[PDB]
Amino acid sequence: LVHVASVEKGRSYEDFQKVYNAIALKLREDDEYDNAIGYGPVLVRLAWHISGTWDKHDNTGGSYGGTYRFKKEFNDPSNAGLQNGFKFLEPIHKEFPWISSGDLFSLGGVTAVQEMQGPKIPWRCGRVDTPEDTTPDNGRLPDADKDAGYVRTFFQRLNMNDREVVALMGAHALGKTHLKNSGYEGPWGAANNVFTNEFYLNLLNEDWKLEKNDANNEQWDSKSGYMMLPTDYSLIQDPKYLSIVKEYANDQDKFFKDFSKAFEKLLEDGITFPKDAPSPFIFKTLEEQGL
Ligand code: HEM
Repeated sequence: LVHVASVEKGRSYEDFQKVYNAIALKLREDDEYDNAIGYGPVLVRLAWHISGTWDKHDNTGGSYGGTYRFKKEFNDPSNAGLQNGFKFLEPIHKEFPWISSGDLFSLGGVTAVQEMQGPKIPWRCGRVDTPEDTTPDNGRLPDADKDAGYVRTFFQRLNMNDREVVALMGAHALGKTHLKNSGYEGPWGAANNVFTNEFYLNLLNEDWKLEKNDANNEQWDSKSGYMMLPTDYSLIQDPKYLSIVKEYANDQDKFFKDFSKAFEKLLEDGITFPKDAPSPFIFKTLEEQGL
């Protein structure tokens, strides 16, 4: 399987910037969502989920084909709760109907990070919608009740090394778990809709208590009212993971740079970009445009 990226006929950067600005204006406006957390977090998660189905072995899955749009994928249990991000994006697509799906889902993730004060994430257009039959089967997304070994193994299928995994994970500073969706309940920290290294700090600074929740699953609870999934916790149990955690706990810039790089890679997995494809775009935030 080869997935060549193909630019939406006749579109340029300015075309993309507009889709970006629309998402952003919308994020700004719909701030009541999930108790005033806003849709940032969920869009970030969505871009990760349409992208995490990839399989470096056979090149199936990944962001390319925008298959989330199909029932099989859309209804994946691991996907519970993502429908709200989709719904957020729907009208945007209606306004900009020539954008491919995979392009839109993934751009929402970039927009979300950047508008939530994260680092700039270069992004590339060119994703093409594929047929319903290219929809990966459910079961490719990772479980949360596991450990570092599982985590390592898992991310390996997506070609991510330890450093990439710890970087990516710091996105857990955003949003929160919801019982009805995954069987976990609680936020990982305090500034849940602003992008910072908070995740590492909490994991290193709080006094976590293992407990079972109402769904009868285990989670690490903190006095401050925070939580950590077993997979989150596993990062301090592993020697290799732990020192990277420490590093991010100490240097938010390092964290941002590594995150940026890992995130793009994650969203660009499985796609082939011809030599004549345009360079990646770096979008301006609203604020940079004075809007
Ligand atoms: C070990 C791998 C992963 C595990 C098992 C996992 C598990 C989870 C779970 C259980 C949820 C909460 C769902 C809910 O009840 O609404 C969650 C939410 C979240 N995930 Fe992860 N995750 C992992 C990887 C990632 C990564 C790589 C990213 C992005 C880079 C991501 C970004 C987020 C975001 C921002 C949310 C909050 C969503 C919201 O507030 O609705 N997670 N993840």
